[PDB]
Amino acid sequence: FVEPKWLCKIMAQILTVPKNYMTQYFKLLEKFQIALVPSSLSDHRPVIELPHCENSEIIIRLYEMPYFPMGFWSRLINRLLEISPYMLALRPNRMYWRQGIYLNWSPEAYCLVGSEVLDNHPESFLKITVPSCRKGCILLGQVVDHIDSLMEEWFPGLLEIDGETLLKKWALYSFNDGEEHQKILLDDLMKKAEEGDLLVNPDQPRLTIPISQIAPDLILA
Amino acid sequence: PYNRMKLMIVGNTGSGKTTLLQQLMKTKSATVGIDVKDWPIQIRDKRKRDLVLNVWDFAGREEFYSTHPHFMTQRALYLAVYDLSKGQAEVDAMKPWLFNIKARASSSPVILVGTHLDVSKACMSKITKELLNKRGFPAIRDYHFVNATEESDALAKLRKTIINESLNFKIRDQLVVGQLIPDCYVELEKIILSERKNVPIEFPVIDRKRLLQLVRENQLQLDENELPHAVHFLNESGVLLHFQDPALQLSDLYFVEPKWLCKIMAQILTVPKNYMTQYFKLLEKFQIALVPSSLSDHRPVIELPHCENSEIIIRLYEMPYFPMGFWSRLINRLLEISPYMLALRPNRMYWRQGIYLNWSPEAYCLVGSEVLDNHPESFLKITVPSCRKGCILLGQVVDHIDSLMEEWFPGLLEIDGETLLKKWALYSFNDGEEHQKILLDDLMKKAEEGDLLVNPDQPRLTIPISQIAPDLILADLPRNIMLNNDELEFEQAPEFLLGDGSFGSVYRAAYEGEEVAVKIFNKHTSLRLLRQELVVLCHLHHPSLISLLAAGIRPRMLVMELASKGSLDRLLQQDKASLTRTLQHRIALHVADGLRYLHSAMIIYRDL
Ligand SMILES: Nc1nc2c(ncn2[C@@H]2O[C@H](COP(=O)(O)OP(=O)(O)O)[C@@H](O)[C@H]2O)c(=O)[nH]1
Repeated sequence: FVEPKWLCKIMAQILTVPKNYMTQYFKLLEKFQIALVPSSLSDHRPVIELPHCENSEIIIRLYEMPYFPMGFWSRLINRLLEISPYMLALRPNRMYWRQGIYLNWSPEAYCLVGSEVLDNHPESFLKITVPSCRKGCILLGQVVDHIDSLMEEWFPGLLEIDGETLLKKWALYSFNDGEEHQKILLDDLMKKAEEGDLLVNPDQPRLTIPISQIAPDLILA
Repeated sequence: PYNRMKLMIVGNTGSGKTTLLQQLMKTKSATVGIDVKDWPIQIRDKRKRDLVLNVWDFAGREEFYSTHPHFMTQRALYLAVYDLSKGQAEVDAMKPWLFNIKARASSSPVILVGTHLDVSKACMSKITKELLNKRGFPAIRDYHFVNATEESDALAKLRKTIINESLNFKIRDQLVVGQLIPDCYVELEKIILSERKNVPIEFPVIDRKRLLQLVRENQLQLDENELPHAVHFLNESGVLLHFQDPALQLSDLYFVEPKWLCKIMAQILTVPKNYMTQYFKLLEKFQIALVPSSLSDHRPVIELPHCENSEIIIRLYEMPYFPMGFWSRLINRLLEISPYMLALRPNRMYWRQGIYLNWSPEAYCLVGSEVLDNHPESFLKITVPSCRKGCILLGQVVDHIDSLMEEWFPGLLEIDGETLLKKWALYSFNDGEEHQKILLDDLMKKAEEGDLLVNPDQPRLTIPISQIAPDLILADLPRNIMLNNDELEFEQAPEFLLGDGSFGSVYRAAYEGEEVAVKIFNKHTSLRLLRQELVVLCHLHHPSLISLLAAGIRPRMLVMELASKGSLDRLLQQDKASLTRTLQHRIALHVADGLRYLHSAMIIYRDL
């Protein structure tokens, strides 16, 4: 491509609305993240009543950052496009919006990525919900690796240590027996440094939770 | 004589309703709720029949549309105001309202009223007299071009027409305006009207005990067993509202002054610490609770697991418009009450016009509005996988939808016959690879039950009717219950091989090498009730309960295991000596075991 302003203008033409190169046109349209148009996806979360409540049957992980990068969600949706299967096949149900994917195989083999806003926090979050079973653990591993790879490949400045690091990966655990709520949030690096043992324990050490059912990507589960 | 009838003032937003009403009653701000009132008409003719219309100024704004079909009854006259100013398009903008009057109250008059005559376009009578007269619409009986904000000869003629057209109602020659009632009913109505004044304004509700104290405190001779009939009749006339249903905890509270209830209920759609739980219960009864309205109206992208026309089952439902609160009641009805198995909670992705329950990649169910090209009508496409679990879901959904239509919107099924509701079934002779599913009306396929296949002009191709409409052929149930007509030796009706007790049409025959009793369901009735019976009896499976061997479509019959000695009634009436003490105890034990199993599954056998 010589005279690049023509390529860029032509590519941005369809976002406001050579018969030989039609297939190449579409290929580089996907390379620009235009193809299903990832932009103009109604921006409105549709109500989703998940099958599993109870804090001891789901695994949550957040991803905090001051804002979502420009083309963040588009590249992520494109990257997560059926490239994260529970098994090693079956195509899962998918309910996309502008900031989520929600692949769903079964009531115990689902995966919901999607922006979630919290009270008294101007920052942005990327809550990931996943069932606590084996198939759930597989999905969580793939998704975290995919997200981390994308960050390291496209947005390196969000990981450069100065050190708040501008990107703090949380892990929501609940010592509260699963019945009660308000999941205590623990920075991931601190839990990584807690690999010396195989359990997490509060001020009252009669309670305990295995780090597998909190962050099964660290312990090889 | 009961001189009282409901006047309902329908219309679109912004179009003059409360101002027309203020000038109709000579009683010299957006409506919230339905704003009930009542004006008495002292007719000065020789027949001085002093009648009292109670008006219902329906709110035009869309967010309230979920609660309106609860307050549309048959014994009522309708107005329909439509703002002449934006002529030639405001008439085509009120066809949804008229279609809804047609669905709910199919035999009630409608008096079209055109406001805003001061500004401008009076040739809107052309489209009113051509397209709006008889083509699926609720029998319009007058049309006026009136002004508001001032009384004149226009409003005078309009008021006299409302009066006249009211008195000559005559549903099947009944003359609603002058029927007879027990005197105790009108006495009860007068004491309620007096109680309207002596009650706290912050809470006008009255207690059933307070009502009992009131009816006793005066000479009203209404017995305790008579009160339900009386209070329900006053409900129909729009004096007081009440809900005798025991599913709610409201039957002790009798809503007097209904305009307060309606306004309070519609309060939350724009945004007494004891009755909070009852408040929420009747909030769901009005379809307000998760608020089914304001659900973003935008279908979210859904990439289903299964493409290929030979692996999914589609059914449409065509109608000119969706009724007012249609999708709300449907979502509420489909709320986890249709499980694939007989347990597991499924994934759900609601929007304003869909549900999409989803268990597994082969056990999903997607209901939702789907619009087609070159078709101004509305559709209700249902997608479902072709497997067994899919078939179960499709049966439940169709039965739920059909029940809702017959219960709430009867006018959408009344045969004249286009019927205003044409259920399609999308089949594809094209081997599944190719596309453009040929659509076949369901009644025609029902008439094609003589065979068990569908065949095109080129009969080398064929498709079994199971993989098209598994609710007609008995395949939606679990456990294939086909009859295998070869084994049967049934004799149609010789006045012989009869069950002997004439309980139904049950005969006697031999099937699978054993004697069996065959109940012949075949009659003028449809296959709904047959499916209802078949489901209940297909998964109970207890030794005390009678077990079903098979069922069959041609002709409609169901094959039950034969009881050798017949009913217990005949045995005790004619063979009393045969009952030993041990035998009596065994009969009692078996019946008790049946009741125990039935109550385990939360079923009440009632009459035993
Ligand atoms: N000038 C004029 N204004 C009218 C006429 N009919 C209605 N309006 C206007 O309509 C408004 C009333 O709207 P309203 O019926 O209360 O809305 P609704 O409660 O949603 O039905 C008033 O502000 C009137 O000015 C008319 O014939 N002439």
